[PDB]
Amino acid sequence: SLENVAFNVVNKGHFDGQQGEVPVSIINNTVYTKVDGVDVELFENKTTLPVNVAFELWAKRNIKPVPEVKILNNLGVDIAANTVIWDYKRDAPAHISTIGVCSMTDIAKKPTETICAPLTVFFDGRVDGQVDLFRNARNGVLITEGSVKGLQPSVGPKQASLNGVTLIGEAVKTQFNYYKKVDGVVQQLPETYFTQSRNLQEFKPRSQMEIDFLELAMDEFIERYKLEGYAFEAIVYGDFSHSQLGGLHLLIGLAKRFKESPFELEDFIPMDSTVKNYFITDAQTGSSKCVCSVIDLLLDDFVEIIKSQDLSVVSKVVKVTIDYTEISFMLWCKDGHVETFYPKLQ
Amino acid sequence: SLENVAFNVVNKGHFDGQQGEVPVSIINNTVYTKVDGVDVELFENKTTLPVNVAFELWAKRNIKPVPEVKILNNLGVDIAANTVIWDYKRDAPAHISTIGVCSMTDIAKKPTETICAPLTVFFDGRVDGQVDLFRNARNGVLITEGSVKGLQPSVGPKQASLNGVTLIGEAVKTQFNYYKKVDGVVQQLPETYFTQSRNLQEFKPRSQMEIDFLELAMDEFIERYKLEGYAFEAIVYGDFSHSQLGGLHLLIGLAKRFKESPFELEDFIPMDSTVKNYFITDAQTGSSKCVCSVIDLLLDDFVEIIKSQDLSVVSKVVKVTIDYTEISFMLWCKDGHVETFYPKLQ
Amino acid sequence: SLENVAFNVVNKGHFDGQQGEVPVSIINNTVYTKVDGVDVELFENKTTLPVNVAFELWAKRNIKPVPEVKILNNLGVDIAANTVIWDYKRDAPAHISTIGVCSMTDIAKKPTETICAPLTVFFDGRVDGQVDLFRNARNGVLITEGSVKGLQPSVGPKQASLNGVTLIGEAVKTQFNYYKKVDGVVQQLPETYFTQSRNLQEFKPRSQMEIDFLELAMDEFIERYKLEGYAFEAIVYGDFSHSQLGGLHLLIGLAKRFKESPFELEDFIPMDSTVKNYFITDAQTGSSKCVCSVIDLLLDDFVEIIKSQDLSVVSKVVKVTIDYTEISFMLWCKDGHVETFYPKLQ
Amino acid sequence: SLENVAFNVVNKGHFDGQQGEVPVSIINNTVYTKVDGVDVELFENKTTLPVNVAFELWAKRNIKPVPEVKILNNLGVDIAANTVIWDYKRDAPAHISTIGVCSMTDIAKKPTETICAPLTVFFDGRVDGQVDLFRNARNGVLITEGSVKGLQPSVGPKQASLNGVTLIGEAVKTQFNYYKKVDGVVQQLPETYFTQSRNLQEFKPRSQMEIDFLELAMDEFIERYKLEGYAFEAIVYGDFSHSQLGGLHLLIGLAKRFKESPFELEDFIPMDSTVKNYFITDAQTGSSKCVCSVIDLLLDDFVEIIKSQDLSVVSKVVKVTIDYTEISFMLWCKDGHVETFYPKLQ
Amino acid sequence: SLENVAFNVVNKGHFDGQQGEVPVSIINNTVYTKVDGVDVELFENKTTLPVNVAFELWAKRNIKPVPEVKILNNLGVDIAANTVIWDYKRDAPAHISTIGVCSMTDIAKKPTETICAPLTVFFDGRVDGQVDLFRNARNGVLITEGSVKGLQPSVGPKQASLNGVTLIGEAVKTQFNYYKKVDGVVQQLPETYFTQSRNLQEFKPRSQMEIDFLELAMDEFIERYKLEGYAFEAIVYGDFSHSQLGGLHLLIGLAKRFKESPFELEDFIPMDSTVKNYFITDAQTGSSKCVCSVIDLLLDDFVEIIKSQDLSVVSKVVKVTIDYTEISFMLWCKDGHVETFYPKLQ
RNA sequence: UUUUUUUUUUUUUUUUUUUUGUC
RNA sequence: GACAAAAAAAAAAAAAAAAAAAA
Repeated sequence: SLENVAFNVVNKGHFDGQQGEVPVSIINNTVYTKVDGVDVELFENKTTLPVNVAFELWAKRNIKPVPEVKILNNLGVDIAANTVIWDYKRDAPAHISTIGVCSMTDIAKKPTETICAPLTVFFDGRVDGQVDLFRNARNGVLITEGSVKGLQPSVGPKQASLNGVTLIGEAVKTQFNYYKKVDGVVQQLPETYFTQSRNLQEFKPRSQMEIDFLELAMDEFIERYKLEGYAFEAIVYGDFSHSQLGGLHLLIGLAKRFKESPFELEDFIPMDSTVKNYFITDAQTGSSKCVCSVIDLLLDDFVEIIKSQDLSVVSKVVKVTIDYTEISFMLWCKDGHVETFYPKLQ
Repeated sequence: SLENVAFNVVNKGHFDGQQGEVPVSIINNTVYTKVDGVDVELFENKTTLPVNVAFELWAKRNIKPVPEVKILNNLGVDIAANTVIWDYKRDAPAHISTIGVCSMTDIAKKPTETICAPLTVFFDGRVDGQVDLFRNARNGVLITEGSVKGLQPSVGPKQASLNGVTLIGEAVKTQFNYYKKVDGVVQQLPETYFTQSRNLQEFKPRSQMEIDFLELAMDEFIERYKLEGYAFEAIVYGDFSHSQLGGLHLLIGLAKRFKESPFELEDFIPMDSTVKNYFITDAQTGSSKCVCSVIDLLLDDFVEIIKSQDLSVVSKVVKVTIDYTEISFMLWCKDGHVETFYPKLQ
Repeated sequence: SLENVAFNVVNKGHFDGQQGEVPVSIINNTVYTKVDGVDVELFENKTTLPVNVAFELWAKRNIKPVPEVKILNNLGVDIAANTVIWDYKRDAPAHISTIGVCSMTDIAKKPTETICAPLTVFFDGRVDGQVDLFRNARNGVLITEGSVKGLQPSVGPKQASLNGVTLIGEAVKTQFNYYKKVDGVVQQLPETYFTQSRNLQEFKPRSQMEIDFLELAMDEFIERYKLEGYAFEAIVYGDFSHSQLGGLHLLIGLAKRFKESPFELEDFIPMDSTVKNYFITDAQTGSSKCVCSVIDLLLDDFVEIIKSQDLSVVSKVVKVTIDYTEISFMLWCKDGHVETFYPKLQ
Repeated sequence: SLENVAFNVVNKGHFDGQQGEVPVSIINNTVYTKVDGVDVELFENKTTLPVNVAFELWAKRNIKPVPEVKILNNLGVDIAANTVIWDYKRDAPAHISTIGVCSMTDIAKKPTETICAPLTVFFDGRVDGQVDLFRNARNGVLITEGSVKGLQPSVGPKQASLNGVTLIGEAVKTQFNYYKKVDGVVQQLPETYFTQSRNLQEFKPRSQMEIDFLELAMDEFIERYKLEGYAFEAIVYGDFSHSQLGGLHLLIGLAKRFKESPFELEDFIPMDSTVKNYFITDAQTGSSKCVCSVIDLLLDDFVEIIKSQDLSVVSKVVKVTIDYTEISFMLWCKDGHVETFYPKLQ
Repeated sequence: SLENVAFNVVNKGHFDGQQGEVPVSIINNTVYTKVDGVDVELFENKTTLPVNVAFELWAKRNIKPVPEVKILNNLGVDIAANTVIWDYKRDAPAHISTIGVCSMTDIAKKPTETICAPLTVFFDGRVDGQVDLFRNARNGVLITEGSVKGLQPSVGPKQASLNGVTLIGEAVKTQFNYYKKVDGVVQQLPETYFTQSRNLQEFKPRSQMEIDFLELAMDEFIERYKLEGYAFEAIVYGDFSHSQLGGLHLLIGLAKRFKESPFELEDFIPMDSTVKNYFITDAQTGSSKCVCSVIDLLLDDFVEIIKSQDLSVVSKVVKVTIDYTEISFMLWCKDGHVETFYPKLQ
């Protein structure tokens, strides 16, 4: 019920299943509640769903550490089992349909029904009974804090999404073992790189090489790590001398430039994905690029990727598996040295 | 609850107090329900209240024969006791606040509380325990289908509103005895004339003189009933010779004209009142009046009213109690005969 | 394209697939077009879908004679193949998802895809190649204007919906042969009674018995067709002596009463179904029933139905297959004569 | 008038009572004005009130230093006399009804009428003629910058709300004297502590003890101020060793932690209150608590409160008068030392 | 088309003229697109225009360095030739109508048509053929990065707007030469002072005297630059010692005050103009002023303006040509020394 | 061009408060 | 209670203007 959902929201901040109702008014795609005789806003609908449905889904969202929405999307997840994954980037639920959560969007009460068989149902190993559900499920993705029996585990990213903020859990476990089943057979998830999912204004180095990049300048860092000939001047640091911005395809370079001169990032597609496209405008020099493929890879991982490839090719499409999906990079080289290295099709 | 109210609406047409919930989606000030997997419209909010609040009030409306909203307004009724009076003319509740109906709209759970003392609370004697409540109410208006011990009744209109349809009840009783209390003392309601509240396109004569007026022409009807010198040419029949419409202040004359030549009635104030102002445009002759005060008095009552007047006065304002309120008419007389007779201030 | 769709609407009345664009403005859930410099309304969204999606679906609706939406719902039809069935009762598309019509609501480009396998897809035989598509479809319903080789036809209702006008076609063929498949096995559709789907204010009789019912009185019609003991006086003609309405479960009775004195019908579920529930209030006697099931059966079929029942049972639930679905009735009898016969659960 | 109100807004920033009109357009719950031929936004409605009414109330808001809305709510103030108290926390007026401000929300033109008698009317002593109005008012709350003859003053908080800015006035007077009348009898306001109404990101210590708390470490501050055994480890600083956050019920601790490690606060009830509940999620350690009562008490005041308690009780509910209202604290002790002390019911 | 525009937005960040369509849903004045089965917000309508029209104008906005909209407004620019100038301050197009951009807002396809003759069309010389259009235009404004044969250039501000960022371009040329034609004859633009259009929180000095002001104290800065007797203690530095704020009509003083003590600047006319009116409340001392006309003049330019005045006047309104428009200041000399000097426009 | 009403983020009075300090 | 000085509210004056209405 909407009133019970709002009662739970005002008493605990999220749906806990308690009994009780509060006066609720819906007006202009917003849910208001009456506290001491005066309306107080509870939830603003930023989604395409009806405001009551969106409010009920937001109240029933998962407040435990859950995988980042990009990881779920790259695994082909279409629905979640008895839970709602909230995409805080879009302020909307990550999946259109739900299983046993909201009657208006529910397609089934349990994930074992026929309708959910073709769908890749996401199962949480922290909830009891879900491992057995995943075992009998035709298609599914399972995450566990430990090891499950009879299935080879794939270690996921260290970080996980918690209440809209991504963190490496210390008091809580944010590292999950990923399992996948496709048409009833347990798939072996490939060995892949993982994006750190960091923020521009809150960039914090996670390795010694990142600290070296942020503290010493261009030439010192290039010579220190034997990174000559990989065009690190433009790919990472970026070029701001021409009207059209060049390179700057690594989030660490964007953070380094922001630390000395802040710019504006227009995210014309506000979602969660491995590769993010931004409308970059340099406020200091005036350099701007309409679309700029930005991927937040670990600097050590990006260096290893750029060093593990053959430099004696004019143009080559580079297939790198990142975040359980194949990211394709454009490579341009001349005289045995790299010129540009950016994700394909931008 | 919203879902419970919608379930009651879809299973009974109105809130019957039975348990059960159905999926509900609110969008564009409208309440939709999912029947057979596809949304079905339930209620479109035409009020200023929140959509869910208005829907809950509409579901809990009174489906029993209740007095017309004009009667309650003329008696000074502000809010009703444990019921909702729905004004179908406005498609909105007839009162801003209620008692024990809608949690957001309630000012009290019982009419005995202090906050309801200054308000004239509408009581329904057909509901058990409400007569005693009206006894203990400082201000209130009570209707009863029968006699009341210790109280002198005031017989109201023969017609009442039954789910938006005004009718003279035959299988149900629609004549009520009105009792009014102000500051804890019982008031004697004045002897009153009552409007018939008939519709133009569904006009039905209720007396012999009405049938004579509807069937016979002007001169025969004027001669038979001795209506010479009372300006019935303009007041009732109406004048269509000039660019400005003349008279037409009785709905019987409007019905007679519509029977032979329909016109447009632009009701710029869609509400229930004893005197209704219309923007009349005669489609045949082109005569138009911006404000035409139309009162639905029984022709017997109007004839008695105009015959009880003193004709030897040039200008005189007549205070006659109609629908439990004083309607002031303007009476112009010349040479001992009436020239015009219309409600004041139009 | 939205502009191309609006151009097709303003040049042909519906989407035909022509090339051209017109200026389009969307505001307040409404689509406007600029004709001679002034905005002209094109489509007011009464659905829960986005206004552009709803407008595109409405323009691409089926203008050819199509089965009534109730028939499709009773047959278990979920989505339509390469066509849109517009539900004019709800002013919304009859199915949530389409095939190759609108990119927003599309789940597949052709009905042969795996996603459409579990869904019962409506195939229209008048379109070339749809019969072969239905043959290879696991679940599907096929309607044809003629015979199909190797398939036994099932004659449907004489009437079909033509732009919301349910009618018996003379210049068009409105009778179709119905074929149903579930899990790749052709089912034999049971022999059914068919509702006429007539209007109350436009009602026309389709048989001699209906004409006699309309013109003859109660007792005369009862004794002419040997209808004693079937409670036709209350079941069909209706009872208006008490405050609660009695019977009136056939549209023939509603039409007969509406002819002599009109009432109010409040359709609290404005959808298309075999059994329709109304909030009937009588403006003459004041009789009112909160819910009243009205079925538009032809009088001959209803009389055969009531004469085929066993009268020596106190209370019995009658399973009748009407409009390809089992319509359930309550049969109450006493002393070997019928007392009540109305659709159960109301 | 709406146009005059908008002219006053664009010419002086608030309704000053000037004469003149400007073009005004209302669309999408927003008021726009035409300046130099292009529409300029003036006010976007965040309230449940109509857009024009909310805009008129916002323009006529009190621009002088006024008591915080929590103080007015705790005193039982229901409606302000001849002024609007704007709640910047909710972006909505603090009171539903007004006196002599907005013709739609007026219940009376002067606070002396019978309707305002049962309500607690807020009288501002800095406006002339209001002291006498408070003297004759049945229920009212009066604030004055100085003494009032015959009335015992009650000193209020050092801070006051000035255009949404809570500050301790230096060029303006923000410390008022509070007088309350209930049923025509002057009430003696109880001795109470006052919340400082500080912000998390803009916090500034207001005492030497707070300076030591922010500057010193944990053990040094605990030992210097003799605060061992009062559970300052979890009550104040907070615990992050578990997945569930512990304590942190004072804004002093939130400020101290945010200084070293910023985190997320989701205000699920965005209103002004003495005790605030937050959806605190620690971004560094991952510790999150569903609800956390945070009160902005002065550290010296809280030390006195916790040292005035009786430690030899297992479980005890502490009644403390803060901001003219009784704040209920839950006290847990073991072995004669405090274990957990948070506001009750959270 | 709408879907083609959304395709261009999601693929390039703005309309580039690429062919292709993406599914689009418009709901609640917001344009959503479906990628990977989930709706993603592309544009939220902040305008008074229709949502689709506003979205297509936003996509076709000028992504090149363009003059600040205040400059265009002061020059009498009414429309733009084959381009859209976006007011990022209002989040709306800078002009009501367009030329060759949006069929909903077009009044002509080319600036040479009759309807655009009375309007001063803004021509961008960087686009091929626009200069020759400006020569043949009756009324228009032309900006070029270089010289124009036979015309006299009028350079504007060293800064320009690039995707909502006001910057002095280094990798791009942001200095333009302005040409104006009225009634078919070229006009000589007067010598003007230019506002720096700097931000409060990003403020950076552009001269040595500005650095001295931001670093030195009040007395030393006044004594070094011989600014005694011109009331720089109040006009620029401000007087936060009374209930009403004193002076503070230069953004440099606002930035200096904000550096040491943050405050609030309520902009009740959120547009782009030479003189900005603010409802400033000092969060430290409590000094507030309803209207604070703040001009972003260079400190050297302001000093020259205030030193070029005649001090032997009781009061005078002086016309200073700033940003190609005549800004009126209020000089308030008294005994031959300035008491206040503030802009009065807006 | 000649009025009227209103306004302007300056100063000076005039009151009415209130705040002090002294008696 | 006077007294001196604050601050506030409400008035008036000093001087240049602005909007609308008239003229």
